[PDB]
Amino acid sequence: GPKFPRVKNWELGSITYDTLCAQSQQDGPCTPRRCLGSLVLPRPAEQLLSQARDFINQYYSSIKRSGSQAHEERLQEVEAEVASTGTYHLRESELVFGAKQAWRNAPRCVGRIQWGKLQVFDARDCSSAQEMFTYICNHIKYATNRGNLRSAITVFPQRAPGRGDFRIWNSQLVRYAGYRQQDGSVRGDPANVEITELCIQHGWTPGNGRFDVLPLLLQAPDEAPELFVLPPELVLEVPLEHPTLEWFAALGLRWYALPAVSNMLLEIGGLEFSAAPFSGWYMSTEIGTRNLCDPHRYNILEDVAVCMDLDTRTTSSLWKDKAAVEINLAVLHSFQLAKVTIVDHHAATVSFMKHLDNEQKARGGCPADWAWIVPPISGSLTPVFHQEMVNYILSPAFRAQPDPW
Amino acid sequence: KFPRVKNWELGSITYDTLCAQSQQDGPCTPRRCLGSLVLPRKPAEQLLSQARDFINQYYSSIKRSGSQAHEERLQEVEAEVASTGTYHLRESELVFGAKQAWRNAPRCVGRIQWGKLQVFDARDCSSAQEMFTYICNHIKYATNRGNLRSAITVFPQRAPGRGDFRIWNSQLVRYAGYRQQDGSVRGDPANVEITELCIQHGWTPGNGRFDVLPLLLQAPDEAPELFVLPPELVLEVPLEHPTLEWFAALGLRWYALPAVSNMLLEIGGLEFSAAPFSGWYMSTEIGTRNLCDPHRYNILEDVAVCMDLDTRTTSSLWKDKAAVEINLAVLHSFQLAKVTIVDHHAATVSFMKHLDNEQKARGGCPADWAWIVPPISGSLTPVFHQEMVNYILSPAFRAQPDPW
Ligand code: HEM
Ligand code: HEM
Ligand SMILES: Cc1ccnc(CCCCCO[C@H]2CNC[C@H]2Cc2cc(C)cc(N)n2)c1
Ligand SMILES: Cc1ccnc(CCCCCO[C@H]2CNC[C@H]2Cc2cc(C)cc(N)n2)c1
Ligand SMILES: C[C@H](O)[C@H](O)[C@H]1CNc2nc(N)[nH]c(=O)c2N1
Ligand SMILES: C[C@H](O)[C@H](O)[C@H]1CNc2nc(N)[nH]c(=O)c2N1
Ligand SMILES: [Zn+2]
Repeated sequence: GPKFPRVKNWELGSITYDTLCAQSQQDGPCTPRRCLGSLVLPRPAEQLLSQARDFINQYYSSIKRSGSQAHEERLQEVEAEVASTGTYHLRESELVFGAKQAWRNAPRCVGRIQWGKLQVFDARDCSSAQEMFTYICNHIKYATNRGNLRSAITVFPQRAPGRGDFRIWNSQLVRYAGYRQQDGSVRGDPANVEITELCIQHGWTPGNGRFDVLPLLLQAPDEAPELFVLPPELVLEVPLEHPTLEWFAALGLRWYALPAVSNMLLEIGGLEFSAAPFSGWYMSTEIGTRNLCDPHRYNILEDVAVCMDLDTRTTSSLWKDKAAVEINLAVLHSFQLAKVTIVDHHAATVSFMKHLDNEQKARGGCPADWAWIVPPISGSLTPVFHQEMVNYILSPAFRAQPDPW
Repeated sequence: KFPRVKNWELGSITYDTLCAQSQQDGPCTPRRCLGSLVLPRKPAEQLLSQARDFINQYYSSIKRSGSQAHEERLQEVEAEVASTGTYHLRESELVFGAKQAWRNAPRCVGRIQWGKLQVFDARDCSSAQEMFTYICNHIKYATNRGNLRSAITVFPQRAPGRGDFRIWNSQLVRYAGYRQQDGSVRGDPANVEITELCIQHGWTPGNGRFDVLPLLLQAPDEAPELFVLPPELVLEVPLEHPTLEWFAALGLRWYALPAVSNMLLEIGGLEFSAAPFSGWYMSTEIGTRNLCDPHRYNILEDVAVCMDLDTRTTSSLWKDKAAVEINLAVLHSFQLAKVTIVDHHAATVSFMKHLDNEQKARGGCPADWAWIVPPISGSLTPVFHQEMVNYILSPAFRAQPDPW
């Protein structure tokens, strides 16, 4: 056959070959000796120009003018700018294209069928921590849209030679506090202990609830971060109830509507946007399985199993499985009742299969990380489990970056 | 570079140094990871060095590393390869090698049991009839009236001249799958091809959902022969549900003994083309994959209807809820029948202990995350949150071509 990886779907028997991976210019962590695919984080003028030329080429292909005069002129303009200043700057429409392409390129995202529909807010004029806050509030308002969620990204100024970065210190725009107790346990979300403590070091008066919304720590170049409280009316939340287990509401659980990642670096043509928060909507398992049932998160499985009167003293009762299903159902039901956009893991994986087919035809492949794409409950009940995937790094890309402190 | 390996639930970290012992490349490269692929597309001196490496493993295992016996065994192996192009294992080495092949299998969640393996040496087998006798004794031994005991039977090694000893069936117990002119399948769609090969070689088919297939057994360079397993040797479990009474009416069942019969066992460069092995099931293999895969028995919808679930929308989680009850029924039914089984929580907890044992013993453990994490409730098991490094060590179990 072809000398490109063969990719099989074992449910349907169908075969594709991934040719897109040939475009990867960046190595992942695997070698012929050992696969490191399951690791969460596996650990310059000529170089900038070559990433920039590549990206400008991607742009001109996307608008079907490769080899055109406007294409050759832009290339020259980019080399001249880099030549005389050591950097360059994107056109508005280049940034929109690059932001969408980073999403389309993200191997860990099951929601990529939506990739073409992203509102890009250009905030490259931002010059202060206070203005970042305004931009972020506008982002949250637009994206939340009273529950009819819309995908969006706001892009703050790029990294610059010798000047400090724009950074949002919080990992997400909405995060529940995690308060360390004298006995060593945690009230609230244990994922957020560090950010919670940093907010308190920077003058935040802490609450003491399990769902206290954190303030934002926003950092403009070469300044200490400044603390900003989100007006509560901007943060849509959904109290959790279950459709037939009437006691579930009494548990006082809730989650926020807007999933907005704020700690990732957006890379386009070698340019680095260190503050570029992006948002979409939730797949129900993120809330109902990971955030609520991880042992190191809210860890509510046993509490729910006891309310359901399950035998929690033995693994073979499948008490964990039964409780998790009911908690996932509660999440779906509560978001539906509240008219807030959410997608269940069956619908989301079906839509990703459609995405894979669309991308096979458009680009000859789709970079995908199987362990991240397969949902954390009911894996083999979803079509993606039976689908082989090829994982590789394309650019434009969203990348993890070190914490600013 | 030795990988750092993190558990994200506990925050603990190890470094895998065992991977440096790998002499066999997987499908990944720095440009793209192919870890999710089920089978990626992939002389005396080379046999001699695999042979020496293996003999060293063995003498080290019995602590007699560097002894008279060690050096004379290396000379024997060398003398034999130099003269004949091949060599032969002593039974004690075979037993060590088979256990090590299991220990090394990255897709196996059950490896806490790796030291406890009954090895039947069947290298004095010269006919399909003889293979059948050995397979029947394996089944009787391993089944043990429901108190399942792990075992492997090792038939004669591949030899340069001639055809292989092979068991054509992928497991020793398989249900027939009867294709219909109208395309559909009665029975197990995984076994349509093997069912058809059996008929073509003379089997009189049944017409039920759970007809146990005969074995097609092949001695070198001969047509395969058909053998019907005595019904008494094949322990089966009727499936019922502890509370839902209609569930038994579905007429469902599964066999006790998972015995894989199509993999090649490689020890010291020698290759055992027929070396069936068995343990016991993890319940999700039956309750989730075999019964709920859409390309297997595909019973989710039927169960969901029996439960009166709302089937018209994904967001009712009807699939999830039905899958759970089906898994519960498998566990309940094996327990009631006193047939060994392990649930996915207990199995993954045992595998975590195994990882720790292996860290102390060998400085790592090769494991394939996609296979170790169960197909329901992944993140509810400890293995979901555990980083894993995958690589090929020898001795090994490998896939091999179908013999037809
Ligand atoms: C429109 C609805 C969307 C859905 C349902 C969705 C779904 C998901 C899910 C379920 C994950 C896994 C997260 C986890 O396990 O913690 C994820 C990861 C991700 N998605 Fe999305 N996605 C959406 C939109 C977006 C958008 C708009 C972007 C960027 C513009 C994006 C970029 C990402 C990235 C970069 C990751 C990886 C995050 C990381 O590694 O930390 N996705 N997506
Ligand atoms: C003692 C109880 C055992 C349990 C509970 C167990 C569990 C499992 C499970 C759940 C799988 C994945 C199977 C699938 O998804 O279809 C598996 C695969 C495997 N196990 Fe075991 N195991 C056991 C014993 C053994 C033994 C005795 C051997 C060999 C001597 C072995 C070697 C393997 C191999 C080679 C695979 C991979 C099969 C393939 O790639 O086709 N295991 N094990
Ligand atoms: C836009 C959208 C749509 C739906 N869901 C989301 C939320 C994604 C949350 C991502 C959280 O990922 C974090 C927490 N768990 C694994 C870890 C992965 C990771 C690790 C690190 C060091 C950095 C990073 N950016 N991402 C976002
Ligand atoms: C000892 C033991 C304990 C518990 N379970 C088992 C049964 C294992 C059945 C494995 C069958 O695997 C088959 C069917 N699904 C993926 C596929 C992997 C595979 C594919 C191919 C071509 C060959 C092969 N050997 N293995 C055996
Ligand atoms: C160790 C393992 O890589 C890790 O727990 C991964 C597995 N798959 C995941 N998949 C998603 N979508 N999100 C995650 O946080 C994780 N965690
Ligand atoms: C494509 C994917 O690798 C394939 O469906 C794998 C996933 N994980 C698995 N895990 C186990 N234990 N058994 C399997 O057959 C599979 N199938
Ligand atoms: Zn890999």
